[PDB]
Amino acid sequence: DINEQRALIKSAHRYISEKLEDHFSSEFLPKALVICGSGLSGISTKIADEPKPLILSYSTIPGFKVSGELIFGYMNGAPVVLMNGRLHSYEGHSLAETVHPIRALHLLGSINVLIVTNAAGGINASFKAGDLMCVYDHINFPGLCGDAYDLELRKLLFSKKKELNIERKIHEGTYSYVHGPTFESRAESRFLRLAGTDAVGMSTVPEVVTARHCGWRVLALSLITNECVVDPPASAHDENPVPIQEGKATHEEVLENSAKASKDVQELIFSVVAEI
Amino acid sequence: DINEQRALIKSAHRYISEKLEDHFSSEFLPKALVICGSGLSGISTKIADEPKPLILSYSTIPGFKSGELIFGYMNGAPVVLMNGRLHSYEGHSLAETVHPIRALHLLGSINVLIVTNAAGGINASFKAGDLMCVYDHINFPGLCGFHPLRGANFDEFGPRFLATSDAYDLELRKLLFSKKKELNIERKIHEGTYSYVHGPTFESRAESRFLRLAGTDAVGMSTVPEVVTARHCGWRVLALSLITNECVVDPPASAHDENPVPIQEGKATHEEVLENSAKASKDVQELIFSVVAEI
Amino acid sequence: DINEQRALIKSAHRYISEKLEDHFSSEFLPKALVICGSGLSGISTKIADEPKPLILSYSTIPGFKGELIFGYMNGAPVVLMNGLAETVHPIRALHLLGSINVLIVTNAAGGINASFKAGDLMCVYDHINFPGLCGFHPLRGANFDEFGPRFLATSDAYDLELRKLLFSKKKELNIERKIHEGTYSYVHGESRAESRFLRLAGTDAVGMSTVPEVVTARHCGWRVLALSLITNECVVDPPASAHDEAKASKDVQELIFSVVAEI
Ligand code: HPA
Ligand code: HPA
Repeated sequence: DINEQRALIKSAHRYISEKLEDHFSSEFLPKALVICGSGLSGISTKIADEPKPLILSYSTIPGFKVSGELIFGYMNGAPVVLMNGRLHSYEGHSLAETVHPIRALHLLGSINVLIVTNAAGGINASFKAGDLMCVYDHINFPGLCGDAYDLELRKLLFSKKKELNIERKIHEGTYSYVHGPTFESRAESRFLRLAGTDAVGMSTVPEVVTARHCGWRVLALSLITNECVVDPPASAHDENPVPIQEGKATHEEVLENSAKASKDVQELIFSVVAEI
Repeated sequence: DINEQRALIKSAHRYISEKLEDHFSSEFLPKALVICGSGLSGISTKIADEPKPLILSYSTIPGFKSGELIFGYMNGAPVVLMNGRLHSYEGHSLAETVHPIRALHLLGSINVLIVTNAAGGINASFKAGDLMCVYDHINFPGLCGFHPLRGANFDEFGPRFLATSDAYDLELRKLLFSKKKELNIERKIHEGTYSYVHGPTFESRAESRFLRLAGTDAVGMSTVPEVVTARHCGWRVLALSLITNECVVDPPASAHDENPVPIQEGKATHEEVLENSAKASKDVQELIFSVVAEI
Repeated sequence: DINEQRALIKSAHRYISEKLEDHFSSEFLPKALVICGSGLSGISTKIADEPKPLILSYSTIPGFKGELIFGYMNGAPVVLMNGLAETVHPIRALHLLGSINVLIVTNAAGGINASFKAGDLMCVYDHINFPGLCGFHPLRGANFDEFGPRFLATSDAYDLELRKLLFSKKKELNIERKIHEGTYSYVHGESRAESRFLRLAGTDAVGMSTVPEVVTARHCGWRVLALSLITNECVVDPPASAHDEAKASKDVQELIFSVVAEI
């Protein structure tokens, strides 16, 4: 509640460390935490089968909530943690419950980089569904009412795009974190554009802030899954109106476009973790 | 927490359903819920006298909370009147504010929400006494965590992720202007963006200026949480704002101005809001009375 | 809940009023409450030694969470509080004395206007209550009707005459430190894009204080004079692209010292 949180963090670390003590023949000290958001659902298959990876369900780790698992293993030669299943503020969870896995994993003392992906709506007018955005700055709107993105890791991400011959666009710009769970209205998207937003999403920024608070480097990659509707709605005086449902955002579209970009995103992250 | 507003919603649904069952000879399936905000306090007198309308006090409905539900026929159509609404600046949560919408949704007949409210004019072309038909909104508190859908999703009502670019039905807005011409109403009816702020303070000049550049046409203290909840239930929405005052947006008098305009000039007041809402009430009454017959 | 909040306000005033009676020979009716922000707490040295000032720790005042200083400075009786319903409970408690008419609040603020430098002063003549627009508001809940209105205007929050007074006192005191007139944006919890957004919204200085106290004082009918100390210029320019190769406290002290004598 006030200090039970710290005991909960210590308790979860005791569990994870003791499980890493039984599973791995040698000391497993992960250097990267990969929050497998959109586009990273299948990167767990890129974990090496040997040494056999350790899979911890959230139900057994103290403090970890559900409504999820931790994967400890080697990817591209480097030891990493993948957390499949993330908590969101719009689901009712508190900010502490959302970033509790990061604070527990930080007690291992070996992780020094957070790599996180998420879906995002395109606010920048030149953005198209299917593009990626490397985040170099953010606006925390919920934090407003109650850099941080490592330059070398961003340089590294673009070098791996060239090395892998990935044709997919990867922009640079600002990511606005909003609470959700509603998609933005037309006037809200226009406001976000005026505020300097390039893409908008409802996750990631709280984990980034906690990761920076723990001294970790951060690399954040947004998947532009849709282009936010910005045009004013059809006037009642228009005899030939554009239907107000045309181009509406949809979770099915977010899911489909996340999966379409997953092969490129997983290849980029797999190449990056070898040089963390 | 999801399991106990579900229990509260279903409990409130039966209490309304059972007393709709005893009161009306023919079963009462209302087409619309009319939130009687500013300009609609008197529309209860437009309810047809037969069949006998049913009035349910909030104090006797589980989960609810001045305040009553009026079940009757208006211009031939069965409706529910929300006479008295909960505001968030009074300390109530958003879940308590929109709980009547979810409970009334279980009647399975309502597919349109008609809601009015008072609003300060941010658009410079707006005058006190004008009306604004809402076709878009800015939910700035929702962007920052003050959202009526926060928490576990009511999967039986709507999707976890809800679009709002289609929030304000076009056919209902055209029907509203069609009734303005039919009734020969000369009052101005604009079409613009409504911004929901928490209150209970009136906006400072810098807050009104910020809302203006953000794209606001009129700023109010209610409605948007109910519109979002109704849209989550799949309802069509017709929102109508009453421009009760013109927001002070010019920067305040500077200390080095030797011909300063008094900073207290044109300040907003609750009495001006009340009196302008009353003056426009007859027009708003007539408009909603005609619209309900064609929803 | 308001019933218990009302009793705690009365208890705090009943304690404060009783202590003023025992301490001061002549009855003490303070005319201004001066809130001393961080780094600007040394203003307590500007209170006259005679009559003897009264210092009440917050821990001794019922309902409070720092110290309250009751004394005379420049001949005027004032209250100094050295250091959301909790934050403004002291304002409503002190209002029950029936004498305070002015709130003078000072704070440290980050510079959003590009023309500001660290060390500059800014006289607040407008604010943006971001938390209040979203739900974190000092007046949320049942209204204190005995204190003020359910709906309060904020377009007349920063008294013009009190601002004209401050500027007059700077010329008199030959203070050369620049004093700007601008908007203070209140944020509860910045990035370059966040600082850029504030500038686009009309922010001249940003911080996490002042505004809730200003609203509560305005709800009580007080006049408000707000002064900000620019401690740093918030960076606004975007970060590098992956493709490229303390003396002001005495100045504030002199200003408040000269202002309180002619409020
Ligand atoms: O349009 C959007 N809005 C908010 N969050 C999102 N996440 C993916 N797309 C979107
Ligand atoms: O100026 C206003 N601001 C906010 N809400 C309002 N409701 C009526 N007028 C106003």
